[PDB]
Amino acid sequence: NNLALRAELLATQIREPLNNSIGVLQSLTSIGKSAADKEEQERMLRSLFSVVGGVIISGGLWPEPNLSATDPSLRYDSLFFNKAQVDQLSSWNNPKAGGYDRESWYLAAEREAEGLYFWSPVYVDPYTRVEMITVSTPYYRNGQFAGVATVDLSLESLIQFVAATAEQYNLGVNLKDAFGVEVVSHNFRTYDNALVSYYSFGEFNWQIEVVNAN
Ligand SMILES: [Cl-]
Repeated sequence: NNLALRAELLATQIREPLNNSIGVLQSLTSIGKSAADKEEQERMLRSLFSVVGGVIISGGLWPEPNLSATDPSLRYDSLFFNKAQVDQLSSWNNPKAGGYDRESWYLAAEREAEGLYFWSPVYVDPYTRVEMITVSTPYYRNGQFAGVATVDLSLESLIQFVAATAEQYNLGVNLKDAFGVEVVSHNFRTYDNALVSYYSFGEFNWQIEVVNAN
């Protein structure tokens, strides 16, 4: 059977997009903390999202807005990139549209300790229309909170990866997020007193239930 062993093998693969997202956020916060000007940062972020792979589909930097600015075009200054060929989108920066500093993935990281990461709920990005989960983290400059960095995980890509990996290991799996939402369910069911192997990535992190596939 080796159910526990195969469930660990699967968990290790499910961890790869997690570690991937953290690593890309570390690069983003390096760019945000740096002295590079806006144009240099745009170039480095375009390059970064060009080289990242896996389930990562979009993300960028969200500087603390200057909402007091008289000129509406100066208040928001996000640097957001979408892997369609990488496109920069400016859509979050028109003040008429509300800005970005009240989004849940921004507020979760706002003024939190550097080095902490935060999960968004599943959502469809209003401008790219990609269904996704976002990991965010704050970055600081001169000891003062400066902005939020984000990486977006494509839900479609994550599902494909988890399900394909589970199938290869002859497993069924349910993966739930920190909000109780079923991110992936592949060939998972219980009957005839089948054992379920449970693995938690953390108290408010992903949870998996694993069964043997027949
Ligand atoms: Cl699913």
